[PDB]
Parts: sequence; C-alpha cells; structure tokens
Amino acid sequence: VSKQHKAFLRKLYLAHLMDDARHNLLSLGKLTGMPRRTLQDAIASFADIGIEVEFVQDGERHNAGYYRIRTWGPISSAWMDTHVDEVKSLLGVDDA
Amino acid sequence: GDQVSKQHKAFLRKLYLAHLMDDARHNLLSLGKLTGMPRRTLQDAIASFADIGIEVEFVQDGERHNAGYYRIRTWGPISSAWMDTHVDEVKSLLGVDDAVGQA
Repeated sequence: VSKQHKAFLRKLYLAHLMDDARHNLLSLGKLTGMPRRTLQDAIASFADIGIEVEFVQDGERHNAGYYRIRTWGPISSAWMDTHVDEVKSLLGVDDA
Repeated sequence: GDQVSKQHKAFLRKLYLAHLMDDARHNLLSLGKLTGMPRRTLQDAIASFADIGIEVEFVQDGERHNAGYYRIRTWGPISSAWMDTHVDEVKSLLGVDDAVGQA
C-alpha cells in the first residue's frame, strides 16, 4: 500500500473515530498514538477528499470541544465500518 | 481557479473519470476525445485509482481482437451515487471540454 493510499486510509480512519465518539486532538492522540502534527494535517486535508468537518464547543464556550463530520460527501462511511480491522493494522495504530 | 485546491482537483478528476467509465465503455482514446485531457493525464489518473480504493480493470473480448475498455471492479470507499448528483459542478471545475464541440 502506497504513501498516498496510506495517507488516504488515515483520513477515513480518523473520520470513523470522529463519527462514533466525540473526539478532539488530545483524545485522538491518546487513542491513535499519532502526534498532534499528523492529526492536524490529516484533519486539514479532509476537504481534499470531500469530508466536511466542524469543530464544536459547548454554548458557554468553556469546554475543549469535539470534531463532527458534517458530511462524508463522496466517501462511504458504511465501507469504513466493514473494514475497520484491516485499516487498523495497515496504519499501525497504537493506544494508551 | 480560486475554487478548489490542486489536490482536491486531482481527486475529483479520478471520480469524474470513474463516473464516465461506469456509464459507458471507454478506453484512453475515447476518454481523450471526450474530455480533452491528454493521454498521460489519463494514464496517471487511472494509475492512481488504487490510491483511493477504486479497482479498475481493462477488459477485452475473448478473441482479443477488439480494443478493450475500462471497467470499475469495485468503487470501494467511494460513493458512485455522489458523483451522479455533482456531475455538472465537477465537470466545470475540471475544465472538461468535449473536444468535438470546440473544433
């Protein structure tokens, strides 16, 4: 699997984590082992594959916030549900 | 122009080709005359479908005398229905010109 296909599966994997649980850079960091840098670039590049992401805070604007997938666009969120396990290793994801 | 990034433009190119290939039998020569993209842009785009999980095959008749055509083996993580909805929009951004209409 190529550096671009790796990079691609990464985005779909992060998108998947963000879809089933409220996560921010810190939580994604503790869950995936990826450093803040990688996570931000990954997030910053979601638009390049049609995934629109929002960053949401509580009304009083005192919490650390979470990411929300506004739309998956051309990406099938179903597909990722089926191949979570394959992608897990192919990317080398770690944990607390 | 200011619309989308180069990276995003390149992605929509792959989805657009895949859409074209899925609705009619095409090869490099047919894709070239219809879209205006030169042969290398086509080979390279097709070469990178695997990067986004689209498996494409090139198929011929059994006697292998006819010119082949591309077929999408699987769209994988890509939603084909999405392009259906955004074709006009995407075609504009990519600057696709039906070469026969310009001449």
